[PDB]
Amino acid sequence: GIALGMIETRGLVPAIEAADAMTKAAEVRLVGRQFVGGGYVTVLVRGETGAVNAAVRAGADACERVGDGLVAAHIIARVHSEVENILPKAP
Amino acid sequence: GIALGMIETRGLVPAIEAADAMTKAAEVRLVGRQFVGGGYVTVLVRGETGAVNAAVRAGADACERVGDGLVAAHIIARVHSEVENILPKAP
Amino acid sequence: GIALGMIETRGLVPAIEAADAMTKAAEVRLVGRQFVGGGYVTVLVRGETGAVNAAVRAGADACERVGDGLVAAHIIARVHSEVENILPKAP
Amino acid sequence: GIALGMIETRGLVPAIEAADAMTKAAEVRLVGRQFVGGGYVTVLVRGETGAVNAAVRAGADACERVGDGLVAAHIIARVHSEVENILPKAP
Amino acid sequence: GIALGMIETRGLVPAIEAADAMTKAAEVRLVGRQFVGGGYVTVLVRGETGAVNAAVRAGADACERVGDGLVAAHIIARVHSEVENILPKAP
Amino acid sequence: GIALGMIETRGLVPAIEAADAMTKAAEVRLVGRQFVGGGYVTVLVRGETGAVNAAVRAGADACERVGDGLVAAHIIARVHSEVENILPKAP
Repeated sequence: GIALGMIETRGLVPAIEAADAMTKAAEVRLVGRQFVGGGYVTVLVRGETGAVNAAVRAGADACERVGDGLVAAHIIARVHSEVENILPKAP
Repeated sequence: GIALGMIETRGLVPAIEAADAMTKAAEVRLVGRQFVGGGYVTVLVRGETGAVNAAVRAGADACERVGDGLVAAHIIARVHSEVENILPKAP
Repeated sequence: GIALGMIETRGLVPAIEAADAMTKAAEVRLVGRQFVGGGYVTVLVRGETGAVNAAVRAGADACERVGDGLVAAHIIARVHSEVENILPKAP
Repeated sequence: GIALGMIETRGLVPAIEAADAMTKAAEVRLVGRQFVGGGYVTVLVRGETGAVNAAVRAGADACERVGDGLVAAHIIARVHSEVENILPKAP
Repeated sequence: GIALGMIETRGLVPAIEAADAMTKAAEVRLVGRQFVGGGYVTVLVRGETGAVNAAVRAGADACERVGDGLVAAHIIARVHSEVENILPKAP
Repeated sequence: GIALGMIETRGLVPAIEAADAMTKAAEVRLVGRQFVGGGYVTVLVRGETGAVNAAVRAGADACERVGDGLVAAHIIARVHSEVENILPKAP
């Protein structure tokens, strides 16, 4: 599956719980954890459409109350192939 | 084409949704995704003048409500040769 | 043990006092100290479930009044295998 | 010419338009684009005194309305030779 | 001596005066100067307990009025050996 | 001489104008320009005690109205040998 799920948080601790809740929620693979600058952290997962939708909803609910909380939660079920050049394949 | 499109966001998730909307909207290549410092991210595209105009406006409309949102959307249809030395050629 | 403890602070001094209180409070190993960006720091410990619970609560109580203070204190007693790829094994 | 022109902005997008407006305004060479930290970006040009004065005035006017806008615009027509050791020669 | 002293400041200038006041105040060795992110800077010294206590008190008083001032001032007279893996030995 | 002068600013443009005013004001060498994190920049000079005093006060008066301005201006006429290990010798 090539659908993409993304959760952005303030700090690394909410991000690490988001990643746990996502990967326990459905069959998805964790491809990236990016320190964006100025406090933001983003975790990326790939999998099938049904799986990525459940994973992102679970991560969003689990990290909102942790540390400085949630920034963004977002799905793109089929990115353009051009966007693959800025998406990591391994953490 | 050598027209330049650029979109700056707060955080990485609005920038990836910006990159996706831009490349599906017209024939543009993604030449870079830059971590600016302090939370800003900038995505950059190249192509013919009309393609880049259609691309930039679609990415702005798409990322506006994603995460912490949109900072800038802007076009330079023919940069001076000088500026090419600070523009990346692939991301 | 493979339970995970995490404490996020504003600045490096509250995080080192957090690491000290955590490791003296129960049998946990210090696997990482991460400079997150924008001032956040995160310290991470591993061990059995009860050791990590006692560790995390002691570090929170210790760093709360140090410097700019505590951001998050949180435990994941069995992370998914997926998340292991973004957790450091030594600092 | 060895006079120096400098424009500092919030974000990379206003900086890239500043560089375009400067180099289209008079004969100057673009020597640097620096990510300062915490959002600031600085572009540096060199050339003759008359040229650097026109270039900086044009860049300042062109970038004020772009993204998060302008921070500083400044000329030094002849830096001390000691200052050359912190001025880049190539972008 | 293995006791640890720590001073965190906003900016590098208050940190450099803190380090001067600490090392002139008692026999301590300067082991680290860390750029934490988002403006914070931390200086670390080691020595005996009596020496580290005088050093930190002097540094704290000397840097409060310099630049953007003091963030934290803190002693741990005997860190756990696990914490040694995140403490530098040389600046 | 081994007296130390230091000026901290918000952004890179006020710091370069600070470096220029300092080196033209008396016989001082520029030993470093440090990107601190979060937007702060620090420039550092060495020389005899009177040269460094004249240098520092001139740089403060010059950069005050440039960009986001001046954070600190400060002199240490004889640092302890300990601190030399965190001071750069050339920029």
